[PDB]
Amino acid sequence: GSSGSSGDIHQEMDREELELEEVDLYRMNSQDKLGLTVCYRTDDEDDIGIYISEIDPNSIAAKDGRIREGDRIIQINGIEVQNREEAVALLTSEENKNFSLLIARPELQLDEGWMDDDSGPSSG
Repeated sequence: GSSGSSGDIHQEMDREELELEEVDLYRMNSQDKLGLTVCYRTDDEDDIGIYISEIDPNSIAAKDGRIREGDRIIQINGIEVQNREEAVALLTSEENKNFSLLIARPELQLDEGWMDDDSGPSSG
């Protein structure tokens, strides 16, 4: 490996409109599992893309990792994944404590809420 990262001269491959969100996690005990399954989609020769297949409500992420089901992972801790297994393998590293996974989240989004419940994230 190479321990030394101070300044990233651009490094992201997302849609020319979509947005990302760096979510950091913690594993106070290896016994803790991300609780976030991944799956493939392909259907594209340009580039597949790892996405969240399942997300446990009671998991490191669930607890913190706002991540959810249907989240397109871009990088893991700042790494560029290129395989499903890896996407998981990385999440299954007996070294990385702070798991900072990336996900593609839309901004603004159409207006279709109307739901009596504490919920409604806004930009700053």
